[PDB]
Order: sequence, then C-alpha cells, then structure tokens
Amino acid sequence: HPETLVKVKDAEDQLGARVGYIELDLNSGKILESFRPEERFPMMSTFKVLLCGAVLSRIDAGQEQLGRRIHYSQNDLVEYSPVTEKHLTDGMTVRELCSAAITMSDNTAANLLLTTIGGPKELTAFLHNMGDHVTRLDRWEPELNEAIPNDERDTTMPAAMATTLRKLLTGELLTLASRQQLIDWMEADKVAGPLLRSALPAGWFIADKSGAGERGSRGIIAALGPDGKPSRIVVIYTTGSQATMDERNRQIAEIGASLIKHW
Repeated sequence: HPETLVKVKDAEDQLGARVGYIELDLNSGKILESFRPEERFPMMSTFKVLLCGAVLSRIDAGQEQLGRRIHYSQNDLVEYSPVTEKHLTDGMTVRELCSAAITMSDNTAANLLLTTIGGPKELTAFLHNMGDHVTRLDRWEPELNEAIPNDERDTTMPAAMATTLRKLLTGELLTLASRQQLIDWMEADKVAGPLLRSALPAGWFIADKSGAGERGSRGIIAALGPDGKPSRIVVIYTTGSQATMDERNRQIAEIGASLIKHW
C-alpha cells in the first residue's frame, strides 16, 4: 500500500540509513509493495532460516537425521549462544540446533549446523541450486555480521530473500513435513518481540526470524496473515544507522503497524 511506502521512507529519515522492503503474496509470489528490492543488505541471523532449510533438504534426501546428537566443546562457543552454552556435556540433536538457531538466534547452533553441510559455500551452493543466484554466505558466526559498507559478503536482496523464503515454505523444494517444521520453528521465534510481532494483533499468524549486526544492521523475514494463517511474506533490512537498538526496533514495528493497517 502507498501509505506503507510512506512509512518505509520515513524510517530511512529516522534511522539515517537505507531500508529495503518487500511484500509478496504467499500464494501467487506477486510483489505487492517494494522499496530498494534489488539492493544488497547484510542478512545477519536471517540466514539461519535458509541454513535450516538446507538441513531439512538433506533430511528429505536421506543425508541427515533430526535425531542425530552432536557433541562440541568450550572452544566452539561464540558470542550469543544462550542454548548451546548449556549443553557442553550432553550435546544437542540437529532438531534442537535448528530450534536454537531459529527460535533463539543461537550463533554456535548456526556454526555447528554450517559444519554439518560443509560450511558457508555449501549453503550458497544450496541457494544457487534452488535458483537464488544473489543470496550468498561467505563467513561463520560472528564475522558474517560485520556489515562493511559495499561488501557483498553475507548479503541478500529483499526480493531474492522473499522469493527464497516463499520457495522454502510453500514449494515442492522441501517435503510437506519439512515445510511444516521450518514454519513451526519460525512461528516459535522468541527474540523478535519488539519488531513485527509488537504491531501484530491477536488472531494473526506470524512466523519470522530477526537479525542484528554491526553498523546498525537490523532485519526481519516473516510469513504472516490474518485469521491464524500466513498469506504474505515481508522482508525488511536496514544497515548503516547510528540509531539505538530501541529506535531501529521502533521503526520496523511502525512499518509493521502500517502494513497491518493497510492490509
């Protein structure tokens, strides 16, 4: 809706940073609204959805099991590992690592899952093979969040990320059981409270994944809609702002309030 595009441009003014935005129809894949849809932004933790999509693909192909238990050590732990730091002695299943990567944005969980598939270049190969020639992961947690201006490492475009999420959640790319598990993890997201969720009324469905990185990098990818069912994909990225985490959260929430108002 044009009023949401007015709020996105307002967000750019308030953050002194570029904001990338796209709304897709979840059913048709048609673009409903966009701003800087083909400009590159750091993915930050939004890649953790794509990573668990790669993992589910392997499970579907008989190359991985949700139930396989992975043991790791003190020196695997990176910054912001709220689940993985508690399981040094017992390890975690692939299921638990995907839950921790998507629902809690656990960085060590993402690194351990990247190791299962052969690292960032294999996630990029997975994305290439499903027809996304833009989205690329180059680095591990936490360096992938560096958000150096004009650096194309660890980036996507709003339009590419939206299309890729739609193909993961509704395509034939994953089995019905894998699609359902990926959206169930995103629906259980615990760390996106101050973003689209804070504008979302009771009765609406949202499955999302947030991102934060350096240089004011902030983003969210979501499948949402009224009446307890997703019907649209929303992707919001920003990078370059000096604004506080609270101000970046408020701008994304206000884009959310406008998207809901003008649904």
